[PDB]
Amino acid sequence: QAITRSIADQARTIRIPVHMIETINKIVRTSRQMLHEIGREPTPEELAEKLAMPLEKVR
DNA sequence: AAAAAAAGAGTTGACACCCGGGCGAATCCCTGCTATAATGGGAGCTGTCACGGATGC
Repeated sequence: QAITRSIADQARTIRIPVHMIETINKIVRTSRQMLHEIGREPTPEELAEKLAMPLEKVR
């Protein structure tokens, strides 16, 4: 926890909250999984319904 | 020879409105807490000299 909580604050070079970075990681993971087990590339339209988030937020 | 008014000023009410300041509500950032066992690290030159200087017995 100490190594992961501090790596996302100083190494990023810009102020990025923890929830933002965790959402980015989850989105990247789900996008990679969908691109690997669904088709050629996951579109941002279906990423909102897959994660149950608004389109303006995922965009 | 005389003698009053469209403008020119001056206001007086009458809206049209346009950001400001609150009331909300909806939502960001921080911080800590997770209980099987985790126990010393990965590049990098190394195919230029030559000078001019800094350590050692």
